[PDB]
Amino acid sequence: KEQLMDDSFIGLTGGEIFHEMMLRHKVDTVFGYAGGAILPVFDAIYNSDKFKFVLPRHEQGAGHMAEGYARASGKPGVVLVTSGPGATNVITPMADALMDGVPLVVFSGQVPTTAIGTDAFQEADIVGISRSCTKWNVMVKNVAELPRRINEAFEIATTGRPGPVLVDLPKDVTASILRESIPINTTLPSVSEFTSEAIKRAANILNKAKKPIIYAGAGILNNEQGPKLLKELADKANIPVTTTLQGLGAFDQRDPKSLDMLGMHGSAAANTAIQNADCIIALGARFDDRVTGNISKFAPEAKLAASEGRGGILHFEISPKNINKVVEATEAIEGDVTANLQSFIPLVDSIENRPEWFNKINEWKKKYPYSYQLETPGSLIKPQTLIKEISDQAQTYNKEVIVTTGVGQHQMWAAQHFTWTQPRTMITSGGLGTMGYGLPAAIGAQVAKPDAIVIDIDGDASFNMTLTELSSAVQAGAPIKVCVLNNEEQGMVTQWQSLFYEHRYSHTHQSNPDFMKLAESMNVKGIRITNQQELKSGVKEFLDATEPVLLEVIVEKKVPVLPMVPAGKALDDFILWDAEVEKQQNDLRKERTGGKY
Amino acid sequence: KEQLMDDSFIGLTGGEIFHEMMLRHKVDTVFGYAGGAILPVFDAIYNSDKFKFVLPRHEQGAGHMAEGYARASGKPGVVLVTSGPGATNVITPMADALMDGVPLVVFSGQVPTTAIGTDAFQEADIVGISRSCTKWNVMVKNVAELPRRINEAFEIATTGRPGPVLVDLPKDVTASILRESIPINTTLPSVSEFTSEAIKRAANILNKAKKPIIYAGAGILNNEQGPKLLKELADKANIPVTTTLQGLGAFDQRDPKSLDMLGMHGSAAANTAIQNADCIIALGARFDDRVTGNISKFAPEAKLAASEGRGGILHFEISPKNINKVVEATEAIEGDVTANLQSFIPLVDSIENRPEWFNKINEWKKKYPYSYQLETPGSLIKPQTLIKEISDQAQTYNKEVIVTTGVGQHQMWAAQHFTWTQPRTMITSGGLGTMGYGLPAAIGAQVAKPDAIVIDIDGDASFNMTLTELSSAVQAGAPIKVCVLNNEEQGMVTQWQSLFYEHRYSHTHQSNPDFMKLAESMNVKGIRITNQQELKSGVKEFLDATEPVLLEVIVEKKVPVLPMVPAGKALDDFILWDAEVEKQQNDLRKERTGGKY
Amino acid sequence: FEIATTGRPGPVLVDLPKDVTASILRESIPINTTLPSVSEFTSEAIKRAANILNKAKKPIIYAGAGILNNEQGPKLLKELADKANIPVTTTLQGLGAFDQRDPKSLDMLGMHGSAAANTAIQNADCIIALGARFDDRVTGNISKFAPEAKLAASEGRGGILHFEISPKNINKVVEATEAIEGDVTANLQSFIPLVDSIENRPEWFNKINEWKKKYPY
Ligand SMILES: Cc1cc2nc3c(=O)[nH]c(=O)nc-3n(C[C@H](O)[C@H](O)[C@H](O)COP(=O)(O)OP(=O)(O)OC[C@H]3O[C@@H](n4cnc5c(N)ncnc54)[C@H](O)[C@@H]3O)c2cc1C
Ligand SMILES: Cc1cc2nc3c(=O)[nH]c(=O)nc-3n(C[C@H](O)[C@H](O)[C@H](O)COP(=O)(O)OP(=O)(O)OC[C@H]3O[C@@H](n4cnc5c(N)ncnc54)[C@H](O)[C@@H]3O)c2cc1C
Ligand SMILES: Cc1cc2nc3c(=O)[nH]c(=O)nc-3n(C[C@H](O)[C@H](O)[C@H](O)COP(=O)(O)OP(=O)(O)OC[C@H]3O[C@@H](n4cnc5c(N)ncnc54)[C@H](O)[C@@H]3O)c2cc1C
Ligand SMILES: C/C(=C(/S)CCOP(=O)(O)OP(=O)(O)O)N(C=O)Cc1cnc(C)nc1N
Ligand SMILES: C/C(=C(/S)CCOP(=O)(O)OP(=O)(O)O)N(C=O)Cc1cnc(C)nc1N
Ligand SMILES: CCOC(=O)c1ccccc1S(=O)(=O)NC(=O)Nc1nc(Cl)cc(OC)n1
Ligand SMILES: CCOC(=O)c1ccccc1S(=O)(=O)NC(=O)Nc1nc(Cl)cc(OC)n1
Ligand SMILES: [K+]
Ligand SMILES: [K+]
Ligand SMILES: [Mg+2]
Ligand SMILES: [Mg+2]
Repeated sequence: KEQLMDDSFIGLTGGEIFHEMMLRHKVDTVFGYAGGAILPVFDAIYNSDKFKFVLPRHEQGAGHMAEGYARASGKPGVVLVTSGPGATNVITPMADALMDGVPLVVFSGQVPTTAIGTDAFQEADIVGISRSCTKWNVMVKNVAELPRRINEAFEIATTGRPGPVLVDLPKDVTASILRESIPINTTLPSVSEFTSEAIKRAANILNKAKKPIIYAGAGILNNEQGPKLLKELADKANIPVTTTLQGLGAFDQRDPKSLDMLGMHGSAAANTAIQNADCIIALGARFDDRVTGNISKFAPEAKLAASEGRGGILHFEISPKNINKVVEATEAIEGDVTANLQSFIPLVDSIENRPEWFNKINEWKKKYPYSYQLETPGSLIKPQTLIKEISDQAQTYNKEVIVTTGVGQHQMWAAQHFTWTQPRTMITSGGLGTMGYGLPAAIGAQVAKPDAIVIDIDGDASFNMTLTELSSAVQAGAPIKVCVLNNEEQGMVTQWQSLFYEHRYSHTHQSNPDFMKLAESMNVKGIRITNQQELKSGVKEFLDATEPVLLEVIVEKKVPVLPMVPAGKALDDFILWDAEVEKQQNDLRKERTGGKY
Repeated sequence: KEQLMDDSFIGLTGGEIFHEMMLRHKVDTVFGYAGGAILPVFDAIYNSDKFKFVLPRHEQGAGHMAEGYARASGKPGVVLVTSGPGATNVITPMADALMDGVPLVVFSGQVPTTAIGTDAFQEADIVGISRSCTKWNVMVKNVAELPRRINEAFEIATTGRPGPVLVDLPKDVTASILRESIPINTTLPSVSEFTSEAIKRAANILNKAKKPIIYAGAGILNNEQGPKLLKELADKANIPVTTTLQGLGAFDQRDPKSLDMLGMHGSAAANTAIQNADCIIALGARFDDRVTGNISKFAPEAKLAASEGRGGILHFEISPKNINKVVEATEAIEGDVTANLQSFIPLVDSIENRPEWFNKINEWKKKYPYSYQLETPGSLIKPQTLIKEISDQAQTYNKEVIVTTGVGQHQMWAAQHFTWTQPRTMITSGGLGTMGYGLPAAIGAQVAKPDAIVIDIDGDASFNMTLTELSSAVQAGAPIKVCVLNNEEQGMVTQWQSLFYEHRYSHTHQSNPDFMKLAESMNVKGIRITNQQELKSGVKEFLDATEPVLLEVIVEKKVPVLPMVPAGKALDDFILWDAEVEKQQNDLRKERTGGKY
Repeated sequence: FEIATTGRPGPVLVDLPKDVTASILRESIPINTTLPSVSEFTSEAIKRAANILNKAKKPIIYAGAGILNNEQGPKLLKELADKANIPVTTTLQGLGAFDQRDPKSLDMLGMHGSAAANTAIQNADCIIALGARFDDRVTGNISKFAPEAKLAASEGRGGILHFEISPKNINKVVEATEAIEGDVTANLQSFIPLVDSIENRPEWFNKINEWKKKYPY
């Protein structure tokens, strides 16, 4: 009885209890910003030596920083903000975290319980507003339930498909003192036969397959053994591997079995292979609409195989909501993909060779490289070339390399032209696609991994969204490396306007600040590369820097990302790069715009 | 029949119909930012000469710009953004607009109807998320109902208490073409006996009053004749006038009847007067908790008068929700306050003199000025003095002067020390209290009033939130004037930490960029005032500038805003400025922080 | 009234505060409010659906409540079944849409439906779904539903042709080979003239008649 109750927190404020529970959940970093409603918590964590506190310039920054932290570390990112505008400012990061499966634990101050529902000073209905962009939220109503609500939040955030949760903290609750004992369980943090039979059935299906392919995504990264078991499966059964944008780094792209990224802007080889495979092994990926192309025309050969009892789609997925949501799984294997792979692989027949299949695959890889128009004398640097340069030079340091991005063409080129080899090194906003993500994510990732090289490959329009957080990087002691691909345009949107709206560029050219004077004002090192001859040495100075650094690179404008699967088209119905076509496109654009673009 | 149907829109896309309806609603300005889902609308408004388009750097900027535009102009502010993160980025401005009664019409792109509910690319449930921070929202489901939904949005935004609405626009709807005729009514924009009796009763109550006071707020500004009728009432019945923060400018503060601002940081004279009045005439104000002080102790004399049938509270309010929400109205007069004043005033007895009442009031004004510690030799500029300087010099131009603010101490000092004389010249975030509001609001206000002087009185922490929008001011041709009060602290929060948390400054000092190099990078004129001797000439250069200009002023740190009604205290239980107390506070702060602050 | 009766019909509620219904109208109102009330994409889908049916060797009509939401519904259902010589099964809610005395009638399908109807749908190469939503009382185990029609779809010689008015119910339970959006009766008027008349299906109807004989209630 007395063994089941705890009185060790009696006499503490809600704020102090918060502090203690952070410690018990092994929180080493908090991202946040103060305000009137959250002052009792800020008073309790005053000069704490138990975790690092990171102060942004804007709560959106705190949110994206916590996301970057979470994706780099595999731990939940913790956010601490005030009521009202402090809390509504974290909504985009929460929606972002939900779409990309990021464990985010948001604590928001709230007006006193006696003031809730009165349209009080700095009162927002954050529980109502954040409901659709969290896995779960709650408003703590008294200090006695505060430890329990904190436990539940961390548990929900990190289990199933990871995602954001919000915990609302009324000021009178965090200021109040615990006077009663509480269940000791609340003061501490934390294979079905049906699934076993599904695994056996899945193995038998794969053991019949003649053209298998692994389609791997973010879920394989949610276990340290994930990439290891993926490689073990691919080696044993001799299977080519393609990944999503969010799966980049799960498989060593230097391996001959690597088909690179699939999808709208993925490799035409990967896209061809998945459209011709008789068995698709989907490992922690959700068949997003950037990946599948036209859904009714997706994976024709695997559907045929399924109907003929010799193949199909084997879906390893932890969230039942995402099983049979987009495409029918021939076998659904529910639970953690890594754990289920341990049971799967020993049932899978070892295969030495697949001559006809790998002959096709090798032929496809050869005819479908990421081709583009190279520099010519006097031309600007091509964005594709810049990415290759950064990738090549970065690999030569004896440090881990982590990449974050903004959203747009630069993001796709980063995905295509880097060589991905390590897990949790691509940190990018994929589901929601939030411009401005790049810089604060890099800061969060850098705090999680102080010895890593962290590179933010950013667009000029994206960078403009959140560039005030440069000051935050300095104050946090985070030596991030920001590379702005300055094409002086919202390139991804102008690409669509070029292609579908006859070169009518409607409000897609924002004016840029002087990025070198900007960096100087922020106390950050600045480097500007303006021509081909400065590329190599400029990138080296960038990577050699031991302080926060902003590199601006002037790059070619009005260049499309290719290959491209246009909306409505089958995954293997792609547009490929062609030199003559690009030249004609340039002439057309010039004529139509009176030579303006 | 054919007279009631319209076919003039047949053949147009949803995007083109949007364009036409903007014209019909007399929209002259749109604030927005492009994206994939909203491209059919952006294509339709391409090179439109029918309205000015303003491009921010961040959709939060668009939102606050539209708010500034709306408050300066009295027209709805129109926002046009894309799906997903474009739309979630407008949530803080929407919550802001709701709390402050600002007519905001937000149009957000959405993924095609065929993709909704699939966790699609850049899909957010913005209708669900924005529900609690809009008056009303809707998702348009086909092009035939688009004109009707646009009409409803503008109508709801601008009637009753004005507020934000959101209209969600699926891409396939805006791309689709109208093939059918629609009701011609949808293609065009738009005194009860009970209230009449209430007015008569209210007049009889006022005609008995011996200590009346007018408590006027934002609602009086929602009609051009508002301030005129307020003055007519105050003159005829000889009544002193106090206003809220949001009512500043409704009454000429140079008039002897002016009691200035009431509330937490309002004049102790105004606060004393309302606590002693036997009749309170509340004109378009909602008894917010920043104004009332301790509610149970609010307006004792008016409650007594009500019980004795010789006075009370007469509440002129347009929204039934806000009648009898906080305090009981003796008489509730529902509807537009200006219209109801036209019926009220002729029933009100003219009064020539109130010797005993105005003797008290004049005595109170004399003993309760906005006192503070003046500069001393070698000291930094006092923030209160800076505000007075700007106010005095700005009044000497032959132009309208509009002021926006950030949120914090600078905001309160701006409210106190400017002399307010004209309606719609205070544009400040009061209900939600959003830091970062100042700069984009100024841009919106400047676009609404191209011939006005627009001054953003901003805090350094507030300015950091949204400083990227400096580029937007330049690209928009908006010659705003930004004054950053640089105390190198989140002053309002450090004031509370000084007073209630024993000078424990927990994470309330963010590092600032070099504001002069920042302005230079943004192509904005920069002025820095660092000492008392530069104050006058620096402010003159600031106001004489004919281009966007950023003025940084180094001001005294750790100075409290006074007077102050602390939480829980009655409105007339205020802290006043005292020179000796300030000195002791300084010594205490110095000792406790080891001389750090 | 408009929302209740259009799309898939359904319930609506209108809440009427007492002071509103007691109050008197003092102002004029838009005269429109005082009175009650084929896409190329769908046309192409219909043509494609017809071509699919014209290849079919074991077709079956699966008809439900939606066919009853137009007076001409049952008429056009019968016209289609006669012209292309197709056996007809219905849901519980579709009962009465087709004359069960007709030799083409397979009776009700589903959990407690005719084993003949259930056998027939599991063996059909083309399923014409007319105003029915593939409810879980009807489909049985979903992954094992309509094996022959899925095979036919993959081999480009059949599949599921779904005539449905509510987009929410298209591709909700089973993937439609062709989705024909809108009122099923109206879309049948466009569909039937593109459909090849068939006089006999000896092997198919031999199976069907055998199934009806061995599976009475
Ligand atoms: C401009 C732009 C273009 C894009 N184009 C492409 C493109 O061409 N190709 C591409 O791939 N992406 C592209 N995307 C990104 C795309 O939108 C998606 O974000 C991405 O494809 C999702 O990848 P994912 O399924 O691996 O990750 P997620 O979206 O996170 O899905 C992971 C799945 O695995 C499950 N899971 C999680 N944990 C586990 C576990 N422990 N065990 C089992 N299952 C688990 C999850 O529940 C979920 O169903 C683009 C994005 C942008 C902004
Ligand atoms: C740091 C800080 C300190 C603050 N301290 C103070 C302070 O000391 N003093 C102070 O006053 N404020 C203060 N505030 C601001 C305060 O929070 C409120 O925002 C403000 O008092 C509201 O003023 P209001 O009632 O006039 O405007 P609103 O909040 O807009 O309320 C207007 C009312 O009038 C009604 N109305 C609207 N239109 C009409 C119409 N046509 N006819 C009739 N009625 C209509 C509305 O429905 C509403 O009920 C502070 C804000 C901050 C950020
Ligand atoms: C104890 C019990 C046992 C049951 N067992 C069975 C069983 O064995 N067999 C069986 O069939 N049912 C059974 N049911 C009933 C079953 O649950 C469903 O209610 C029924 O099958 C639904 O039939 P339906 O699809 O035709 O009608 P609905 O549920 O109404 O679906 C009609 C579909 O047609 C669409 N539609 C509507 N109007 C139009 C239009 N104008 N044009 C095009 N489309 C339109 C609708 O949007 C909808 O998708 C049972 C019920 C109970 C209580
Ligand atoms: C406008 C836009 C995009 S991606 C513009 C991208 O601009 P930039 O950073 O210069 O990248 P790029 O030139 O290398 O392509 N959007 C599409 O994704 C819409 C969008 C709009 N707003 C936000 C916050 N996020 C978004 N993704
Ligand atoms: C932190 C804070 C405030 S007001 C800090 C204000 O900083 P600053 O701009 O330098 O003004 P000041 O020094 O003249 O007072 N908050 C209280 O209102 C909390 C807050 C936090 N975040 C947002 C977006 N808005 C807020 N109001
Ligand atoms: C800003 C948070 O405000 C509140 O929490 C709040 C809201 C409504 C009623 C009472 C309070 S309170 O009395 O419990 N707390 C405050 O009012 N705090 C407060 N903090 C700061 Cl830094 C400033 C301020 O008024 C400007 N008020
Ligand atoms: C970004 C908006 O995306 C959508 O609207 C969207 C979402 C899900 C499915 C189909 C579409 S769509 O086919 O109707 N439109 C697009 O996919 N548009 C699109 N626009 C840009 Cl500028 C980029 C892009 O992919 C990167 N996609
Ligand atoms: K690569
Ligand atoms: K004043
Ligand atoms: Mg760009
Ligand atoms: Mg400050």
